[PDB]
Amino acid sequence: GSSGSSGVMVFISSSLNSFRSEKRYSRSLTIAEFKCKLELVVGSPASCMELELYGADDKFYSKLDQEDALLGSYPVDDGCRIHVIDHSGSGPSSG
Repeated sequence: GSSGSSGVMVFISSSLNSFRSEKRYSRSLTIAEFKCKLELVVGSPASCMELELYGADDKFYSKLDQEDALLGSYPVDDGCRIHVIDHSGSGPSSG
């Protein structure tokens, strides 16, 4: 245990995965860092994969390009959807 335990529930997705996943991340997690996480979610490189902030009825809003930004400054919230765009691809190689 340690001081610090809170974040925002977002629905992470990926063209690789059929349905969306249920993960959590602090609003202080820099976009750059945030991806570092997805790296384990999509299993792909965060330096390749892209993030997307979709509204409710899957309605893209903005892109999480800003790496020096903190997860929150954007029009997101615990319940939004984070569609991870697998830029890596993968298929024959690796797998």
